[PDB]
Amino acid sequence: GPLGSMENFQKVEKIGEGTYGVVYKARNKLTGEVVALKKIRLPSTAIREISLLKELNHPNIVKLLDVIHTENKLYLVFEFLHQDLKKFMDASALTGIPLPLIKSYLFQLLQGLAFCHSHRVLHRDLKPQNLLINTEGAIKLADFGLARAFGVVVTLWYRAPEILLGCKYYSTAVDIWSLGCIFAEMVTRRALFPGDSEIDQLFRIFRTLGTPDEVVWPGVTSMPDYKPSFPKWARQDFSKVVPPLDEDGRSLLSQMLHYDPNKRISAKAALAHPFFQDVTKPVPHLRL
Ligand SMILES: CCS(=O)(=O)N1CCC(NC(=O)c2[nH]ncc2NC(=O)c2c(F)ccc(C3CCOCC3)c2F)CC1
Repeated sequence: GPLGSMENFQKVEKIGEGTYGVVYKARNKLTGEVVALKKIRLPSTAIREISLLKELNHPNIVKLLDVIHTENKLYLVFEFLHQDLKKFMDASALTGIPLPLIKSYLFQLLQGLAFCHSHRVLHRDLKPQNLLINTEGAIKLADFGLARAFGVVVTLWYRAPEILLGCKYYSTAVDIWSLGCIFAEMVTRRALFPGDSEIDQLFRIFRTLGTPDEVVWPGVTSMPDYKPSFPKWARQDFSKVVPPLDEDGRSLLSQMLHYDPNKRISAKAALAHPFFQDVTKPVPHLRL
């Protein structure tokens, strides 16, 4: 659209770029605020979707402050946070993130998800780099994926099996799956399912959880991309998958990784799991 609408913002650094667009750190020249700017290069559905997201205000969701259309670009102004979970896990890789902080982050993300999901809002794209942390121990959901993307990276590792099997109308359960994969990664300091193609992702899931069938996932053999020629792997023990997670955490993770989206635990039920009886909010050691 029109010109000059972004002149109030001074870009201070390009944080990254990719399939999502470009992310900048910026300063409002008139108010002095430090914000993140997302730039999308150039849709009625997306306007409605983005408008609803601006109304979703929750401690564990990165606040979307403004939406500005200028030239061939759409800019989204977000509250700034200084670090993502990927960098924090890398920085913690020698010692591990202490379990109380893992549990705090997992709890808070389930709160954010239960809130989104109660509004029928899906994130769709959860991974460590979509999770931002601050010095006060908060963690926040960032860069929600829309039902219809728009605009002119091995983002497979956290994708739910129903997406890989061609489900067109998937559910909030896909976010619970992704968060389970992130939970396991925080505990073990390795990606749970580090696939490098859609089929390698699916087959890594199958080799660990067992090839799904109609007993554990009714309807699976009818899904658009299921092939009867899928190899039949046996399931392994969770004691092998995420050691040394205690049995409360293994139990919760098992429910987050159910094949059947009808059986996979909801964010709301997950908040009640006994793993969270002793949840606290620790302060992370954050180097900025
Ligand atoms: C070594 C890097 S860092 O750990 O030091 N760090 C320093 C700077 C930090 N802050 C922010 O980006 C930030 N603050 N408020 C909002 C916000 N971003 C976003 O809201 C955001 C976006 F609009 C589009 C795409 C992505 C991800 C980009 C990566 O791919 C997955 C999607 C986003 F996050 C994050 C990382």
